[PDB]
Amino acid sequence: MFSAKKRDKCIGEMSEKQLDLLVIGGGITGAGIALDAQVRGIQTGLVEMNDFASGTSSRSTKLVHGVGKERAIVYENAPHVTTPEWMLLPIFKRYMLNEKQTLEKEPLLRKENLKGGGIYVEYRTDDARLTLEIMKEAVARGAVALNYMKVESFIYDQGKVVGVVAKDRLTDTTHTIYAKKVVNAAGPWVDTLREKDRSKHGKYLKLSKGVHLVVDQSRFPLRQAVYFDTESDGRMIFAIPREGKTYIGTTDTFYDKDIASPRMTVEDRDYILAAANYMFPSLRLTADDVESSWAGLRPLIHEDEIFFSDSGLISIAGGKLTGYRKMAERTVDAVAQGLNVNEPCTTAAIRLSGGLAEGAQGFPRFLDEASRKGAKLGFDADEVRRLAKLYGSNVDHVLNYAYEGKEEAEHYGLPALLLGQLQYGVEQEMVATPLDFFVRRTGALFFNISLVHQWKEAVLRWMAEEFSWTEEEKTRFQNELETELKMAVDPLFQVE
Ligand SMILES: Cc1cc2nc3c(=O)[nH]c(=O)nc-3n(C[C@H](O)[C@H](O)[C@H](O)COP(=O)(O)OP(=O)(O)OC[C@H]3O[C@@H](n4cnc5c(N)ncnc54)[C@H](O)[C@@H]3O)c2cc1C
Repeated sequence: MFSAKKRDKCIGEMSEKQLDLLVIGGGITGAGIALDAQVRGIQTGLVEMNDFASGTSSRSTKLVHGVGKERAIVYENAPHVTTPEWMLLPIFKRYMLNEKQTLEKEPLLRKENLKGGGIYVEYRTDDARLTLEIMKEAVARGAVALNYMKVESFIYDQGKVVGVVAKDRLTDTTHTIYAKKVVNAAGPWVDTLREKDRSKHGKYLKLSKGVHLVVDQSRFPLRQAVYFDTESDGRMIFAIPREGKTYIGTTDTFYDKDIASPRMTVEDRDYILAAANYMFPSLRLTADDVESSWAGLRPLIHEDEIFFSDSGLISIAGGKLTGYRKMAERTVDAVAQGLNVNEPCTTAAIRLSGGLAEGAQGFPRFLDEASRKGAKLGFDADEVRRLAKLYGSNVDHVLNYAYEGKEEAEHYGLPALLLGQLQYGVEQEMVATPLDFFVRRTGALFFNISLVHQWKEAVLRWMAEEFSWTEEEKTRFQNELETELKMAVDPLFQVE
């Protein structure tokens, strides 16, 4: 089905049945359109150049901003992806807090001039898993999707776009896909597809880079997330606690290089650590405290719109995380308009992949339950609990593979529970790369980079076997992962 071992059966599956809609982009937006369109009867296909969420949808600060109602919808439909937590906004010269109280919330805050603060609740999500769960739900309802399929050229007929040309980045082959409507939800790449349609006119895009560093909690012991100012600068910064770590706020610099390879520079790092130390003088945050980091590209219109060409291509310059749903409904409104569909948007009711029927409230009982069910399979109750939180109701699936592969796992010298996450990833999360698993299905590259160092050998060895990789594939797929691991910590690591 949605496995990375059936790609050929999935390529010739959408290049056979004529598609009503084909969307370019596996971002939160592409997945968003894919799901909505699919749940209205518009048979949709989706093509993602690299990995689902591999673009900017995996490089945000991961905050679902509150819009208030929309933030709920998201939470209730997938409580394991988003979780509300407290945010602490210090004050210098909802709950209104004075100085002593503020210091009591975060006893690490700068004392000098602290007048107080306000603490409120904010929903923290998993941009990559969110993107994915929308994808999995879309596919589950009839949508066909493929990562590592790159649209390199458009197909026209009587002046109109009727299909794309996609190159399978994993096998290097090319294919043709036809669709009644073609949406371009390519994020910061939108204009490239607009050039391949020769319609990049008027309002074009200008890119802006932002970076996040990640230090270990022991070295930045935040009680709850804090939203603070900067010394000189003029901007604000987000220090967020997660999985025993604290990833610190964002930078803002112009960007016009390669849209697929932005990363942390020495300026970026020295800028985040600087401010962080300004706000928390107790810490002596140096370049050796950062154990990981990431860069992302944010597009801005020059001279949340939607573009229409003379060929009929629909581009989504918007690209919203917090507002992805209405954004999708709006986009599908246009598609449905064109293909003429008398079907209402009811996506705010659709639970996402792994979402509980009971919605948020029902999740505690859910973990207590899944924790006990996993234990009866001879697994650590706390371990499965954490996996339940990760995978949502889909834990059963990972608990099945994990169960079934106790022998395989031993032979491959890796914990059964980890082997379960892999088979699920390959067979039901369309994982075809080690990078897919370590950075997007688990987020380990960012939040537990030592874990990927520990298991990169054993994992590559297994995948090599699971996919019948050649020497070139095994070696390449190993350099790809090794490369990112290097860029994650070292800003001087030179490529090529
Ligand atoms: C520093 C920073 C901080 C941020 N903070 C927040 C925040 O606090 N809250 C918030 O809500 N959002 C935040 N965001 C970002 C916002 O969430 C995203 O911009 C928005 O969700 C992105 O929609 P994206 O889905 O357009 O589609 P994208 O994710 O940009 O689509 C990416 C995909 O398009 C694919 N693609 C490109 N070209 C082709 C092609 N020719 N063929 C096939 N596939 C192709 C790429 O391979 C890639 O996988 C932040 C961003 C940055 C950079």
